[PDB]
Amino acid sequence: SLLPVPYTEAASLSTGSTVTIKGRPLACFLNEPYLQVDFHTEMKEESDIVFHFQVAFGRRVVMNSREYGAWKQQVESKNMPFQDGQEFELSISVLPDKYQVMVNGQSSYTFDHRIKPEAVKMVQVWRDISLTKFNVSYLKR
Amino acid sequence: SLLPVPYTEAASLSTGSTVTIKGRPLACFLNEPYLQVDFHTEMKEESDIVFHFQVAFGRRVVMNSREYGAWKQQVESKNMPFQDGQEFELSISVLPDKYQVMVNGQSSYTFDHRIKPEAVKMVQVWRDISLTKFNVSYLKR
Repeated sequence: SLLPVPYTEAASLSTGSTVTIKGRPLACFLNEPYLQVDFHTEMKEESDIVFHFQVAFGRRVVMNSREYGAWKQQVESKNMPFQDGQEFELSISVLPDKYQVMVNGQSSYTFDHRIKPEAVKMVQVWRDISLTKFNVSYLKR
Repeated sequence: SLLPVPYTEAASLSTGSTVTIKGRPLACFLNEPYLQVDFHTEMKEESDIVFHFQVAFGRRVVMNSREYGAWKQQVESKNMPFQDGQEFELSISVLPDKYQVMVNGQSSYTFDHRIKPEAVKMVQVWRDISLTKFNVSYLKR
């Protein structure tokens, strides 16, 4: 749709920051589309990833970090609030101890900080979605 | 780039048909981009897939068919002629007994027919690539 995918935005995060993403899968769930959201330590795509959030629509979600080039301990969830063929609203909130992921207003995943969120310099949203809204909030000290 | 992705084209295939695809991955191999090519029995995206060809760039290729809604026997290859960061040329030729997949001119995969190629009505090319060329040949009887 309107925002380019892959979508890259320079970003800073700290406690109280919220990343809001509105989009739609590009395929029916039977065809197994994916969504990926990566919080990077540099603007370069090969940089470390403080928070990796990857949705296999209709199947599972995997979360991880990539530290000094290497993937760490994978967290796998079978929670699937995303609905086949529907637009979704994703909210990722930076809490003192973890990221909290809301899907269509419902708390759906959390991921404890492995690297301080202040290390983030960039957010990338990609794979099989169209994007109509992307926002990072900057209201807190 | 120039062709829209996901890319869908109505198509017919028989012995001697060649499907030629030129494109580039949208991410470095470290970020594990994908490429998928599906030969469908109808224009509808949920239709059966006579040949499913899915490249996890830098990792593996999986091939399968989806018959009456259900995936059949997966074939997994670790052959990886695709080069990190490079444009690729993919050629899929319909032989009497199998599809033959050429990558940058080199024979790289084959897949025996499970459903007659005459059942194909549509080709879809999608996942994390840009596309500059797509052609189906129609020169043979």
